[PDB]
Amino acid sequence: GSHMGKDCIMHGYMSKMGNPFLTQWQRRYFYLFPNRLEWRGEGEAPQSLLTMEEIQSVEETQIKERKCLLLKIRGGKQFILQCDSDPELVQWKKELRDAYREAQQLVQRVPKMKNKPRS
Repeated sequence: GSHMGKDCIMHGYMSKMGNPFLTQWQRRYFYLFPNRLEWRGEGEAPQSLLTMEEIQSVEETQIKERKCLLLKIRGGKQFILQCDSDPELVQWKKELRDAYREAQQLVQRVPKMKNKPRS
């Protein structure tokens, strides 16, 4: 109620993409918001605006010691998180996890066509 919020939580360079064909990753600039999230960089596109109310579960993978991060969407899509920074992604996740979590717990009380005018 107009007291304290959190706009841009974490921003910077974040590589994410590929899944079925993990041969070459791509570094792109993203922005983890309190609900939204911008994804831009090289190439081009008509739009690149997303939120944080879909992801199914965020986690990181390892390989003998360390691999890369992961970002599975509950929509049916998947993404491979990767960065040169250990914390970066780390922090991204922390803020990300919640981003996806909150969105959930926030979209938890979702009536599947009922309304129920009291009873």
